Amino acid sequence: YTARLQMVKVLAVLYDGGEHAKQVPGLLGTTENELGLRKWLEDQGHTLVTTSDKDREGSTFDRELEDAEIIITTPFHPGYLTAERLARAKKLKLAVTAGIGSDHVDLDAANKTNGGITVAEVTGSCVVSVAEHVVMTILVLVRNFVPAHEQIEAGRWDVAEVAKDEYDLEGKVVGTVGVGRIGERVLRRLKGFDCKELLYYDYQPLSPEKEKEIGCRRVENLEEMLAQCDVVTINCPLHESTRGLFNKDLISKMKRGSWLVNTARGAIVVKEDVAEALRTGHLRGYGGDVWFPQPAPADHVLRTAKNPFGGGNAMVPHMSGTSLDAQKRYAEGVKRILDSYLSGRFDYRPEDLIVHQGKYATRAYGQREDVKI
Amino acid sequence: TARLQMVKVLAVLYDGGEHAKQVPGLLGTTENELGLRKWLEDQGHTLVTTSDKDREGSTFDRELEDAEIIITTPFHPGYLTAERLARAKKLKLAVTAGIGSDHVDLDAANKTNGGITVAEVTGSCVVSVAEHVVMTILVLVRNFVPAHEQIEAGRWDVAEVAKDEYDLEGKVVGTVGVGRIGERVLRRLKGFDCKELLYYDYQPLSPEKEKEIGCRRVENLEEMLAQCDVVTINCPLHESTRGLFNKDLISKMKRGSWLVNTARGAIVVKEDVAEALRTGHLRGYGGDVWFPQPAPADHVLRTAKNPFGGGNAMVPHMSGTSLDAQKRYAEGVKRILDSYLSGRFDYRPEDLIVHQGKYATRAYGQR
Ligand SMILES: NC(=O)C1=CN([C@@H]2O[C@H](COP(=O)(O)OP(=O)(O)OC[C@H]3O[C@@H](n4cnc5c(N)ncnc54)[C@H](O)[C@@H]3O)[C@@H](O)[C@H]2O)C=CC1
Ligand SMILES: NC(=O)C1=CN([C@@H]2O[C@H](COP(=O)(O)OP(=O)(O)OC[C@H]3O[C@@H](n4cnc5c(N)ncnc54)[C@H](O)[C@@H]3O)[C@@H](O)[C@H]2O)C=CC1
Repeated sequence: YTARLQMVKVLAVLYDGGEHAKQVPGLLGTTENELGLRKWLEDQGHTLVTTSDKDREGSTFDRELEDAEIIITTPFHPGYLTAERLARAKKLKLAVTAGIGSDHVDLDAANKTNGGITVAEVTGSCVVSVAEHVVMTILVLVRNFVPAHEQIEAGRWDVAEVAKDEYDLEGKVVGTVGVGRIGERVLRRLKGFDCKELLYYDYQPLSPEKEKEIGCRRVENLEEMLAQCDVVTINCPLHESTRGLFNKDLISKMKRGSWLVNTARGAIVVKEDVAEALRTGHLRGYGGDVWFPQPAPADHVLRTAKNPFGGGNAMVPHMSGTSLDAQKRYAEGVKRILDSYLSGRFDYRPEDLIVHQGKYATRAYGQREDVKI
Repeated sequence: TARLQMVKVLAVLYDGGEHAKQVPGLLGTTENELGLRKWLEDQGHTLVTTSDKDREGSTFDRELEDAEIIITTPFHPGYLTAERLARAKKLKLAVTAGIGSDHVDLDAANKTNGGITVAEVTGSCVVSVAEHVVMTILVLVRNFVPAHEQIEAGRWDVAEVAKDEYDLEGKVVGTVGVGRIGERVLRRLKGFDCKELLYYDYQPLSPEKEKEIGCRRVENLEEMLAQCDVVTINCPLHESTRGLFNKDLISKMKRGSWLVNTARGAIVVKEDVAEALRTGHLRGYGGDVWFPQPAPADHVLRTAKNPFGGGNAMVPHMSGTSLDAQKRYAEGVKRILDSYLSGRFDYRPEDLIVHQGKYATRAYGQR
């Protein structure tokens, strides 16, 4: 016997589904459907407050976080837990990410907050979804789909106009920054396309057995990998050493006319340096689903920046990790993490923990001293 | 062997305009002529190239009357109708710069000038297309197009586009045709962990390839359609595939399924695809092929949508004319021309569609 925790205040910050969340009940991660948690929490005597109002001065988020014991966020509409907000979150013990990537929490501040809060996410819930979105985005860019589709819809016909930037993925070199759950799954899906080579850069390598099974090669230096690739995909977390990593200087190490894909986090790239590299034709293409901040401001430059030929943009809202198949998995995973806390067992899956008991509980947010697994 | 002399070659290709000068790799254009001009002229042959192929009294219609070799390309097809073949008094060889020779009336070709040779560059485009299929499948399944439009219009609503966003993992994909393209489609889908990979073809894969790829042969086309989330069409256009994907056959697909067609436009009935999208029987349709080509400016599949404003991943006929493919089919056309002009007639058998008055392929129907 362990005594369950009692009358726990849960705050969820999710995106509004409006009428969509009634047309399609599969939109679990919405303010309407509340990850299917409400009855489950209420039957135990806990309380749930859900909001999408998270950015403005005096937001519902800012009011409710002051006495929430558990805060659920979602990367697709992230309640930013800044040092200022954590300092006001007097009751906070557990911050759960409905999805993957907890960089919208100040993790260093979380470690110094209320004796060190637990920051957990649903590891593996979104990873296939994102890896497929990567391969899709790589092909969309390489085969110059977007301007071709626009030509059709506008009632025009000019095959040369869009074939002149159309390549095959076969015989191209593809590198991944990060070979964790997503980066390894990207390479697994690119195996069948007979790329000239599959490269990776990561301070946590694949086993030799997995390198030969997939057919990929570890590059020890990031700039040396960029110089060899036709395609680069970013699949690492956002932490101090990856914030603004893809600046003008690093992008200039990519090949002229290369393709860049970023489904990881917006703030890993410098948005003005991506736009200038596309506009001068150093990049042929940029695409992905992640932005900083989110929601992306209406005038964000990567909404509309193009290569010199009028193509090269394959951006979408932050959706790959919130496909209807991913939402079923991270909704179930959030309930599992909540049960670990509310039971008083604190029997978390170790791979779900980002920070815990005042220390980083992961090796994936930078190379660290003081990592306790 | 005595070489043939002073041969009149006619090429019907697409115009590259300024594009074919920005990008010299656009070989399959009227500007760059597949890199053939000097090669032909140094042998004493002549080349006439045009993109003018549709109107009454077109350059094509004038020049085909005494052309001995006609080069066409599927991306801008000189239609060799029975009427035109009847006037092509000197025609001996029709070469397709790419793959798919259905723009030639092959039955008429067999009865023309003692049976003309119709050859194409087998294998030149097949990876290109297979990549384009998987791309199109992901674009539809993941609801990319309206999501990209939302971003470019300065809007932000994740639910609006996530409500029709699925993963390809755990879906059933079926190919109509498991030849060079359909087999390469399944080889690219293997790493996505689909629930099952199916095929329908009267020429099966070997057991060893079924086990290696991890796919299953379905004996009946309608029974395969009933089991699939996604359907891709990878067969040639011939009498038994023309209008195959009509309302009755599409109604055997699952409600909310996705249909890809990189094969040939005329294999689908365009009004029946548009109606199935309109009512939500299909979630999506996409591909690069149309009938006729150029696609009329009002073709219904330019603008047909699902009930949510998505589900259209159409492009012009480009997948087989990627810059990597053009290098391969340009080299292949030169090889086929050398077989004829040398007087050896030593064609690769797999390049032959009709020859010596007979079909030379099993892939244009069971004969
Ligand atoms: N677009 C979307 O919806 C989603 C995006 N994400 C993002 O993807 C990131 C990675 O996800 P997973 O692969 O599941 O996590 P993971 O923890 O399994 O793998 C990440 C890898 O990145 C490596 N890494 C860290 N810093 C790096 C550096 N400077 N250079 C190279 N590699 C570095 C780590 O060592 C680790 O092997 C997430 O942290 C999140 O930011 C994940 C899921 C949803
Ligand atoms: N979008 C593009 O740029 C391109 C499109 N294509 C088209 O795709 C077609 C196929 O290309 P490949 O795979 O290289 O040809 P292939 O000849 O290697 O294979 C075609 C397969 O279709 C099968 N087939 C014929 N009728 C069928 C039916 N009713 N049902 C099921 N399967 C049937 C054949 O038995 C054969 O196995 C070409 O004939 C051409 O129309 C190919 C290249 C370029």
